[PDB]
Amino acid sequence: KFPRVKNWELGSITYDTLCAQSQQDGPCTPRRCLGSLVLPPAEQLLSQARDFINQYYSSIKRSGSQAHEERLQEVEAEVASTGTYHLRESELVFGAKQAWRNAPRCVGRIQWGKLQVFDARDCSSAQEMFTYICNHIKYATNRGNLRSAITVFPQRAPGRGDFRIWNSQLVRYAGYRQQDGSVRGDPANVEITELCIQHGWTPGNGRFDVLPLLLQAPDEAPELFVLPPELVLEVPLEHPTLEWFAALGLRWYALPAVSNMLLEIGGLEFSAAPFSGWYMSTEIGTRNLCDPSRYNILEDVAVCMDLDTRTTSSLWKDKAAVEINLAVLHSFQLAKVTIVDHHAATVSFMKHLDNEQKARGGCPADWAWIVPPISGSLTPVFHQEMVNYILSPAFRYQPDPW
Amino acid sequence: GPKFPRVKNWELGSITYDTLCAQSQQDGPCTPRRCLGSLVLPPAEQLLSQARDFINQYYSSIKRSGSQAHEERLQEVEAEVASTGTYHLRESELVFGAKQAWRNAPRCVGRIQWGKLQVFDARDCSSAQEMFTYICNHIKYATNRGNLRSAITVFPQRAPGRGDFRIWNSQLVRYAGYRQQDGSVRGDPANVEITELCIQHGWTPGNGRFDVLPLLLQAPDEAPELFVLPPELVLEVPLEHPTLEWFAALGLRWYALPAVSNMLLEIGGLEFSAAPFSGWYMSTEIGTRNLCDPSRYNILEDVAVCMDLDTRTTSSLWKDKAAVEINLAVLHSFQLAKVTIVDHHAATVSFMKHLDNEQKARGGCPADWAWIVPPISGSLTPVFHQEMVNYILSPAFRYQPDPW
Ligand code: HEM
Ligand code: HEM
Ligand SMILES: Cc1cc(N)nc(CCc2cncc(CCc3cc(C)cc(N)n3)c2)c1
Ligand SMILES: Cc1cc(N)nc(CCc2cncc(CCc3cc(C)cc(N)n3)c2)c1
Ligand SMILES: C[C@H](O)[C@H](O)[C@H]1CNc2nc(N)[nH]c(=O)c2N1
Ligand SMILES: C[C@H](O)[C@H](O)[C@H]1CNc2nc(N)[nH]c(=O)c2N1
Ligand SMILES: [Zn+2]
Repeated sequence: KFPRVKNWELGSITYDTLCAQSQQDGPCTPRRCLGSLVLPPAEQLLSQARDFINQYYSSIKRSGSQAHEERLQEVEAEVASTGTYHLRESELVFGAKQAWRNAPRCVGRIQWGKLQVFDARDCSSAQEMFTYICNHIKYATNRGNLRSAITVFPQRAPGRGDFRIWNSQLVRYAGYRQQDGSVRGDPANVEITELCIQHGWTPGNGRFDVLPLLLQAPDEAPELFVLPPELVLEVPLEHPTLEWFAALGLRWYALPAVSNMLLEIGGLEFSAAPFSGWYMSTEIGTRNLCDPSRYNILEDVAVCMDLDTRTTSSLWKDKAAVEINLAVLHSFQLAKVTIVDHHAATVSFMKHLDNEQKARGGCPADWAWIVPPISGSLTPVFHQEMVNYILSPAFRYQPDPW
Repeated sequence: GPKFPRVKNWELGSITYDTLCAQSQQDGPCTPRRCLGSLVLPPAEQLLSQARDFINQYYSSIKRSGSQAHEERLQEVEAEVASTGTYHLRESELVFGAKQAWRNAPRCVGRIQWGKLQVFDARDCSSAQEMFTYICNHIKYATNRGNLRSAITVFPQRAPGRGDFRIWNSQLVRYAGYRQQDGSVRGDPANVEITELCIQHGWTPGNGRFDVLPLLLQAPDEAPELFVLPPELVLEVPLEHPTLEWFAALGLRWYALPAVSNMLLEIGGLEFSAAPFSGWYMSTEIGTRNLCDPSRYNILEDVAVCMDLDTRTTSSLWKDKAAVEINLAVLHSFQLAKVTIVDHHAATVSFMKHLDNEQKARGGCPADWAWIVPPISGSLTPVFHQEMVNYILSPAFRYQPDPW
């Protein structure tokens, strides 16, 4: 019934009672488990809405109370006649905060408290959209002292199409299908960089060409928006001892800002709702820089480091992975830019567990994404049992708009 | 699309559908509401169908399926059970049965080698001295002077009321963990309880950091004898780092043979309460879990000191560097001792082959991602980008209670 979740490094044993709050079901069944997998009426909305409203006022003192009284009524009315309602600004600030907290893949959750919710539900043109982006980005970068934030664009309509950001991050490097099967720059970004060309933009042949923004208002042809260079803040990557590293001319950006997700709240749905925290050095070091399907620079730096590619058993792959990571870490502390090493980050998540285990008795987590891509067993999380289940409001993946 | 689960490989873009799981006549702990994939652990009428099952499988391996040899051996197992509530496997199907459970084990990257497991029936066994000798033979054979061969030895099954056979020791080789009375431990803290249980039995403990535990062996009911192992028979490997000189000075060593001994092999309903299996090590096992887990031997702290590293802060990345070096140290010393070993990249590359095989053969391979993917260099290995499906199949290894 209620699950025993033990930490193995410390013999400590808890129970998750928070699961029962999950409405939405996942992939696992009694027969076989699919934890590893990356992805997947009228009156019914009134119930999601409802259950979100109880959540809300229990959040503030006013639980099951006296404005919780008639507020549950404005909704009664507004779906009753028009089959969809709108959120009060305070209520939306709650939904964002909550939905991050609710996301079992996010190791940066200790922070869910502090978050800046820009409101754009008054956005009509894609022009206005752009402005909001630059402003989200300005507030969020904060000259290098990064601040977690989420601009929220209009909630999709029963009738019409959607506001959608086509980009899968506000900042990104172009990916350029050369002529020889070859790829120049970020390969995870080819199919997309093609769409900007297709919607008529001047490309480069740069490794770290920052891409422009393709924003789309409902039932309208996507518009392109070249992003004022000054907002995108990037870091050259050097190395505390290897003199030769910055020869390589590797750079990364500061702001990780997801844009292709779907903010689901109180039953309503936000197709654009970009959000941006701050990076964990391994995202930049290990995946971003080393994934084969990406920039894939492991071998390069390994040869530099005069190591031995010839065989796997010389650990050359692990040896480089650690410098590159170590390089990524340095760089930010050099350039006065917020960064979080895996160790430091997982330690605090550990905290967040307990911390929530208190507040709400449990907390959903996707172990495989919670544990770092290098040196896993060397973080605590690796030794902590986790329980993963779906909790509204939360972020949800959505099919690309083309 | 198919009525089965889609399995993508995010590095190569490839897909396959796992249809083996259709045959999981056993339940796991994940349910549509919540997933418990991370949790380390979560006979009258039935005993028939379980064998009914296993036999079908047998007669498939031989591809003499549906035939009269089939139905005759089917009409024989009932004969026997129907009359006595139990049956015995022919020796040929024990050999099959054993390999199938290994092949089935969702947590073993080793499985590329599944068909090369070499089985010693010891179902004739009856005392405990007997147990110890059979076991020696095993080690003897399987160590094979460092050029190591996978092997299992099977001891007589469970019964209606009649003491199980049981090996108390978890592996056939695990170093003593002596609790100092200053709070700490000396040696492997994994094995405290067992080291305790051995002095409590008349072994006189040593006082080093790497003393090989004596072997605790139970026969049916007769409360368990305590046997020691011939020092020449337990191939140890002392550890040096190839470039860094002072490592050998750390006094670290490891044993060659990883011999799981406390598990249960289950086939056709029948339960084999003591039936240990050995393979060979994968660098990380030793060089990350064993030597570095804070719960364990925990050397990371000292090694970084020796590496002149800044341990005051984590942004220095000392854990990772020290770990990499310790592993490089594990691989070098086995390599140089001419003692079978396998690096993590090389272990996974090969799991990925096994998956491509098992797809052709059974249509699916069950796996614990959290357990398949190595404890360092996670993503650096192909498996990491491999969606997997976990599920229970029989024959199977089960975890079992500590006997006390
Ligand atoms: C502030 C410090 C933060 C840290 C250290 C952090 C770190 C991370 C990391 C490392 C991941 C895994 C990414 C991956 O495996 O590729 C992640 C996932 C995620 N985080 Fe954060 N993040 C932070 C801020 C935020 C914020 C502010 C939000 C919400 C607005 C957020 C929401 C998410 C979501 C929704 C995912 C999973 C998304 C997906 O699977 O696409 N994170 N976080
Ligand atoms: C060929 C050399 C082998 C290698 C390199 C290898 C590797 C591994 C590894 C790394 C684990 C996970 C250990 C952990 O993380 O705690 C494992 C688990 C396991 N292995 Fe192997 N293995 C090998 C041979 C075998 C053999 C010969 C058997 C039995 C015939 C076997 C059966 C199992 C089983 C049943 C488990 C899971 C049981 C449990 O949950 O503890 N493996 N193997
Ligand atoms: C293309 C794609 C497909 C897919 N199925 N999932 C994803 C999400 C995984 C993913 C990939 N790149 C980047 C991220 C960013 C995660 C992230 C988000 C925030 C807010 C902060 C931070 N440090 N990190 C996440 C991306
Ligand atoms: C509570 C618990 C449950 C469980 N299923 N396994 C364990 C033990 C985990 C464990 C620890 N050290 C060692 C092993 C066996 C590793 C192992 C076994 C074999 C046969 C080959 C090889 N290379 N490696 C397993 C504990
Ligand atoms: C196949 C596997 O589920 C997939 O590659 C996951 C594994 N672990 C991960 N871990 C983190 N931290 N981030 C990820 O994107 C992933 N991806
Ligand atoms: C909490 C976590 O599941 C636990 O530490 C698991 C994680 N992955 C593992 N993976 C392997 N191969 N072996 C283990 O013992 C563990 N331990
Ligand atoms: Zn599951």
